[PDB]
Amino acid sequence: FPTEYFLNTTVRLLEYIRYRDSNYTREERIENLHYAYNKAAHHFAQPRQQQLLKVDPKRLQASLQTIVGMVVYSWAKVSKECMADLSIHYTYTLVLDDSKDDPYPTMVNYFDDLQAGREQAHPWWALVNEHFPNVLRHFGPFCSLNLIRSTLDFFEGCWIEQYNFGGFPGSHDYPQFLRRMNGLGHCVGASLWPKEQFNERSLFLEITSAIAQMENWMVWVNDLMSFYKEFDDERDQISLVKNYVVSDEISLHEALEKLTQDTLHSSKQMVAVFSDKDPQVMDTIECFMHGYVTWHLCDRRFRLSEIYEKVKEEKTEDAQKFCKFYEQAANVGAVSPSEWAYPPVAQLA
Amino acid sequence: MENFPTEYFLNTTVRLLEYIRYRDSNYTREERIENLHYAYNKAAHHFAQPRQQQLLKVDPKRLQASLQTIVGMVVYSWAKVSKECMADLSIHYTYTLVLDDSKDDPYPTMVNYFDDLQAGREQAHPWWALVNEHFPNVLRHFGPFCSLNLIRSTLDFFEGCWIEQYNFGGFPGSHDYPQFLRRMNGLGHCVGASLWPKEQFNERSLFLEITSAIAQMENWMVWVNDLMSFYKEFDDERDQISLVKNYVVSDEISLHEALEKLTQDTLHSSKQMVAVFSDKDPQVMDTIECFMHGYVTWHLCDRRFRLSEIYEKVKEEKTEDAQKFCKFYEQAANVGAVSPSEWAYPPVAQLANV
Repeated sequence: FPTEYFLNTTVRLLEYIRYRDSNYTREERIENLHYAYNKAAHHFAQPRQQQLLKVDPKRLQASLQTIVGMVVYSWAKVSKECMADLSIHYTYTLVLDDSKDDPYPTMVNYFDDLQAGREQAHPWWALVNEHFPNVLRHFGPFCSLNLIRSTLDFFEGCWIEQYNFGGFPGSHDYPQFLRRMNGLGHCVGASLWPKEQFNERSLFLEITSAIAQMENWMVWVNDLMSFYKEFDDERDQISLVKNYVVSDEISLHEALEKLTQDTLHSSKQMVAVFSDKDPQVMDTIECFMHGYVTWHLCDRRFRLSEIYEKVKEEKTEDAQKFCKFYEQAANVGAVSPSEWAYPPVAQLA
Repeated sequence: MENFPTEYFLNTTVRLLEYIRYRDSNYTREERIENLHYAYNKAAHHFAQPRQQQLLKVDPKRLQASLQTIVGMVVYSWAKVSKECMADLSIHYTYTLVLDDSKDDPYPTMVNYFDDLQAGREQAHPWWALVNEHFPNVLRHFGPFCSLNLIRSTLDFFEGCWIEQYNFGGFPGSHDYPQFLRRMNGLGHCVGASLWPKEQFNERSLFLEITSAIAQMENWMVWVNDLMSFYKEFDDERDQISLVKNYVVSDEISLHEALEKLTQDTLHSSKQMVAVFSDKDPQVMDTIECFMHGYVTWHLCDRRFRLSEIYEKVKEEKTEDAQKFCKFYEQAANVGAVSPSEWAYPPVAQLANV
């Protein structure tokens, strides 16, 4: 694992986005983490949700905790209710990402049932659409449209992913098409602007620009941070990086390099465009980038904890700034689940 | 008025037509006329019904002209699908083109979009009421996967038109904006996925090919449309936004440097289309190839793009690129230059009046 560059890329990333301390205290996090987890936990524990959502309890439990953490840490400026409803929604998506059930049969009459107002045949659709208003009530019409499309796109993305296809060699457009497809980019980018805080019309241009730019920043940062939990214990898996290799016929290094260039360029442009815009907008954007990063560093799912010791006692200009940031993370990001994730969904169910 | 890069334009177009192998086909003029009239006739009767005439606010002449340009585009590019499929897709793409004529804020009509959708109540925006009501006639020709693609792309397109009412070319420095917008309103996945009727293709057996075609066709189709349109938009002080114009504003580069980017992308895209599908399933490569040829012919033949003006200005020039252009142009004209009196009749308005 080329930690040398993995650590260089990472440093520049936090430097570009202006990584630093927030007035978001550890106590405030625990307060939010628990509120979001608690509402979401009661939701998934209901009989109907338990029945239609075929998920291994331990998996549902772990997915819910990872998501609540992602939301509470990145959507730092929205209400607790908004954090909770968004946690339920993104937990549905992470659960669909892991499903192995063929969609085809249940999508045969999708449109006619949609148009007729009949419950969808695919159970995931039946639950998500029934719950969707709980999320949409926090946004104006434009932002709501963006969340709906993004989730529909994401559904197709998971469909395509079940084929574990990295694309034909020479199909240069496939990698990013698939990533964008299941990256929930416009869902994340639009869910950052609750109508109780932002006026969708007054800031139409700002929000639309955020969605456009945040879509790529978010997916790319997630790919870079996930390069470890993936390059290590893979599984014939496909990924943006593993697809660049197969489709653009390049080396794993050339690929990971291409990603690094985009993530940095994307970070650079985020700052340039929004630094002089509405302070509230910039603030939400900055809080998301930093929180999203804190989330990757802290959450076990990405095992960035292992990438610690191997460099905690070194003397580099990168591997040394790595811990500085890493520790700032833990200083407020390292929180024991026992402090918020309880009781277990299974117990409530 | 500056100066249209005629030389450069001529060169790119010629390089374009070669990379895709622009050449004659067994699709005859008489066959085109049968399809043109068939597609137009069903669509014309469709838009002439009272409900459609009432909910679809469009100037009659504009609608007449839009339908004719769309029927031509579909008949020439979706050459391998049935007459019915050609007719139903003609209606769909005419709805999309017509929405571009509206200046009305969608906001008020989208406030309750999701709840009305989930509950099965007719949508408040008149465009959605007509489009969704007609959609099954288009979807019946495709399996579940391709259908999902058409539904998403049309939803993306609706948002794309919403965004365009702001005539926003992007914030200086917002590099991701241009392609975000062009992709939002390009209907790429609608086109790409509509090329595979279930009567001629098995969705599940060709999943990987279709998905790949969708991914690659999306970019080829919009970039080619941008390049072939570059001429008509060049002096259009009325049209303020486009992929190239937005590159200028968002990337902070010259129109020429922006046109260079579109060119590299279009040419590069064409080469990869051929390199990927040349050794794939026969029917797939045929549909793909015919779409690229039909699509290019359409641009060369439809008055909309005024390419006939570039032809005229250089039909006597002894330059190499020019020789090739006029030749290709003449090819297109030989099979695609058909008088509307031969297929587009009677007028939509006449049928609506009856």
